[PDB]
Amino acid sequence: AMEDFVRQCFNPMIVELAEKAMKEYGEDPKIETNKFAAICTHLEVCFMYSDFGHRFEIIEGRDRIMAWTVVNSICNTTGVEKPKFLPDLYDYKENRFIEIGVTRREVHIYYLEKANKIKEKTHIHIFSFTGEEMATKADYTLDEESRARIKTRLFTIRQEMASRSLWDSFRQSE
Ligand SMILES: O=C(O)/C(O)=C/C(=O)[C@]1(Cc2ccc(Cl)cc2)CCCN(S(=O)(=O)Cc2ccccc2)C1
Ligand SMILES: [Mn+2]
Ligand SMILES: [Mn+2]
Repeated sequence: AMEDFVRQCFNPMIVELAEKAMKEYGEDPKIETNKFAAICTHLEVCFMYSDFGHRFEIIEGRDRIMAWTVVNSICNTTGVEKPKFLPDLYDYKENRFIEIGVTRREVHIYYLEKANKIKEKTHIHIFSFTGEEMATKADYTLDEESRARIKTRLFTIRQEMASRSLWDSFRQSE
């Protein structure tokens, strides 16, 4: 059962935030179990990305109002243009917002989908469960070790799902 997998694979904080995000956005984690797993995974990557730095402000994982309050605050103190859509992080070193993508498909495919969706100051960084990444301008932002740890965690999630015969379902759900 994917729902039970998610509850054993991710730390309690992450699972809580994923459940809250789903309800805030209408969804039931008991039904949309692949989505529930994807949201946890994406949350964890965002937190790991941010912990590898206080270089980053984490925007993902906050309730909508707080997320926009933070984004507004950053825009007001940097003059960086306000994004049309909530991004995932702000990079205080490069002074740009970052959109983090996690895909079960090819990274170039998901990159295009994201870049098309969001539109040009927001830096995009895409990770696969295959150790692939693609980023705006091939600027991967983090050092090699930080990206390697993210890649390892994603691949580990995939294999833990594969252990329980849940990977194939999860992969086709995107
Ligand atoms: O696709 C991403 O890489 C990504 O960063 C997605 C997001 O930020 C989502 C996350 C989300 C998805 C589904 C659900 Cl049910 C809830 C939240 C989905 C896109 C829209 N937004 S959102 O624009 O940030 C609005 C939001 C904020 C907080 C909680 C719920 C909703 C939240
Ligand atoms: Mn997001
Ligand atoms: Mn994202």
